Amino acid sequence: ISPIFQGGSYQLNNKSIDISSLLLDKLSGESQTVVMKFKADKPNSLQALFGLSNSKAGFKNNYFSIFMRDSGEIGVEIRDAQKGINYLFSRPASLWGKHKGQAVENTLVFVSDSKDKTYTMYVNGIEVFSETVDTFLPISNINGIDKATLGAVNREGKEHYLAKGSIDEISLFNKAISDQEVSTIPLSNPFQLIFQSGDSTQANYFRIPTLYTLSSGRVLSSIDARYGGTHDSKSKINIATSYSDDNGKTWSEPIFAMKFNDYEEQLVYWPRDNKLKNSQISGSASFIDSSIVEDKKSGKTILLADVMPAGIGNNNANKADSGFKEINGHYYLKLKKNGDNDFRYTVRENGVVYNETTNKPTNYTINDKYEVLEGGKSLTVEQYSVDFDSGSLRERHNGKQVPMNVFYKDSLFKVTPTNYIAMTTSQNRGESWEQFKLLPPFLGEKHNGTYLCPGQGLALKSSNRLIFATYTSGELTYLISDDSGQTWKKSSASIPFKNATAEAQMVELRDGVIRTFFRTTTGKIAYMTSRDSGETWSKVSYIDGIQQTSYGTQVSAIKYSQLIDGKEAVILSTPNSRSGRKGGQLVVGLVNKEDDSIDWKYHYGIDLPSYGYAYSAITELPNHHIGVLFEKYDSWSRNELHLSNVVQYIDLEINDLT
Ligand SMILES: O=S(=O)(O)[C@]1(CNC2CCCCC2)C[C@@H](O)[C@@H](O)C1
Repeated sequence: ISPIFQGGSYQLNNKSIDISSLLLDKLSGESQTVVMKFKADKPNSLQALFGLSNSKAGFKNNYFSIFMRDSGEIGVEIRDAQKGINYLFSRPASLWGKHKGQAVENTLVFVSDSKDKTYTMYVNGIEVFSETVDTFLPISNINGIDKATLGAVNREGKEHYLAKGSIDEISLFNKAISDQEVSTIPLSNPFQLIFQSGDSTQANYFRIPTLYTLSSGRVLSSIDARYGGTHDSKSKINIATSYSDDNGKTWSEPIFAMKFNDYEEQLVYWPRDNKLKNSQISGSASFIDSSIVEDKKSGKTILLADVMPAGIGNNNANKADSGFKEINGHYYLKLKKNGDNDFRYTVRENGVVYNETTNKPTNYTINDKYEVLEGGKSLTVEQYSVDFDSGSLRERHNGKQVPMNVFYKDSLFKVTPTNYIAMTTSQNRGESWEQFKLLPPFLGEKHNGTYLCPGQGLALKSSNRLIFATYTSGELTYLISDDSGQTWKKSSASIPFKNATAEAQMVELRDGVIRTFFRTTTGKIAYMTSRDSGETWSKVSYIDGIQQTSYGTQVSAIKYSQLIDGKEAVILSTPNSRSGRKGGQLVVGLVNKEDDSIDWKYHYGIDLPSYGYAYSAITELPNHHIGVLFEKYDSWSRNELHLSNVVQYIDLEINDLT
C-alpha cells in the first residue's frame, strides 16, 4: 500500500506545524501506521512529535500523540473523553540522540491495528511495546478530531508539549502494516545488535556485556542471557557468547558457554507495572557476570562466571561458607542429602559421593556436568516453566525431565546455598565450550566465593600469566594462573571499602606493570598498581575528572596498541554522571612515562548526557577501531527494568574520540 501522506524537512523549533489539510480528509478506516524519521539531539523534557486532536474548547482530552522525553523514552497517548478512554503506552530508553558528533536519524514506526486491537511501537528496528486492549480506540475515530500537528498537540486551540528537533520524513498509511513489512523499512541505525530477543538463547533480556580480541583477529563477546526480566540472581540466567570474524561487522548466532536446564529457556515479556515488576524467578539455578581471557600457551580461550544454586543470589548467599570442605590439602564439594539438615557428604576423586559421617563411599557419583548418578545411571528431575497466567508469577513443573544437577532445587544431593566461580574453556575460539568446573575456594572454609569482575581477564604480554580480577568485602582478590588455568592462586589487595561492589578491570601499562581501575562508593573511579605482574598491589588512588553515582557503575578499560599524541594510551568506558547511569563516555588517557601517571586528555560522549549508559565492554578491533558493547539504559533505575534489545554495539575510530 502507499502512504496517504508523506512530508519531510520539518524543523521543530518550539512551534507546532499544522498539517491538517494534507492529512485529515485522508484518514480512513480504523487501522493506521505512522512512519517517522526524526532527529532530536536537544529535546525538551517532554515533547510531542506528532498529534491528532479535537482542538475545540471542552475537549482537551480528545487526542492521539506520539511523544518522547529527554530520557530517551518514547510513547503514545490515545484519549477520548466521551468513550471514557485514556490509554498511555511507553518505554524508557528507546531512542538515540547523537553519534560521532551528529544527530542520529531515528526510525519510528507505530502500528494501530483495529483487527487485533493492538498498538505496537518500533524504534530503530526494535519493538519497544505491543499492547492489546479490550476496547480499541482507532486514532482517527477520536471524537471531534480536527487538527493534525507536528511538534505539538493542539488542545483548546493552544500548543502543548512543544518539541525541539526535526522530522526529516513522516508517512501515514491507512493500514496496520505487518511485522514482516516493518522489517523492510530502511534504517539509519548507528548501532547493531549481537544478542537480541528471539535469537537462539531465547532470553528476552541481556545484561553484562563483554568483548575480547583474540590473537586470530576474531572478536568474542559474552553476556548474561537473562530470562526472568533483567533482575540479578536469584533468577534464570545463562552465559551466551557470539563472535565476529570481520572486525565486528557481523556476528555469529549465539551459543551457551554455561547453562542450566532446571528451568525452560523461555522468551517471556516480564511485567513492568509497579505491582509485579519485582516478580523474580526464585527456584532456578543461574550463572551471572562473565569474563573472558585468551591464553597464549595453550591457545585456549577461558571464560569464568559466578554460579548460583537454585534460588540463590548475592542477597541470600551464605557469606560464611565456601561450600567446600578442606581435607589435607584438598577441597571437596560438600553435599546435603534430601532429609538431612546438615551436609553429611562430599564429592571426592572420580566424582565419588562420600559419607563424611561413616567415612564410606555411597553408590552415587557426580559426573563432569555436576549431574547425579546412582550405580552409574542418570537420575532426573522434572523441569520448571514460568507463567503469569494467574495474574502473579508462577513457577511449575512442565512434564519434561532433565538430568539431576547438584545445583538444582529438586536434586537429591544439594550444594551449599552460596555463590561460586566456575570456569569453562574453548579450544576453537568460541565455537563450542567445555563443561564448566568450579574454581577452588581462595579465602578459606568459612567465606563465600568472591564476585567475578565482568569483562576481560588479563593476559600478560611477556609471560603466560593469566589474571582474573574478583571482589569481596574489603578487598580485590586477583585470581592468577601460570598454567593455562589448570591451577589458581589469589593475590589480595585491601581496599578501604566495606562491602562495595568493587568491579575492577585491568590494563598492562608496560611489561609487568598492571593498573586496575575499579568502581567504588565514593562517586569516583579508583585505581591501584602492580609492578609485580600481579603479585603485590599499591595503595588506592582516585581519578579526579570522572563522576559516578554514590553506588557506582562497572568501568571497562583497555590499553590502546597505538600511540596517541606520541604517548601510550589507556581508554576507559563509563557513565560520567553523579545522578544516574547515563552520559556514557570513552575517556582517553595518555601515560606519563616518568611516573606511570595518566593525563585524562579526551572525553568522547557516546550519546546525550541524559541518555542511558550502564555496564560496558570495550575492545580494540584488529583494524584499530574501538568496539563498544554496552547497556544503553539506566540499569540502576527502578523505572527502566525489563527492557529488551538495549545492549547494543557500536564501532568507533580514534579520530572520533580525539
Ligand atoms: O593485548 S591483549 O591483552 O592480548 C588484547 C588484544 N590486543 C590486540 C592487539 C592488536 C590489535 C587488537 C588488539 C587487548 C585486550 O583488551 C583484549 O582484547 C586482548
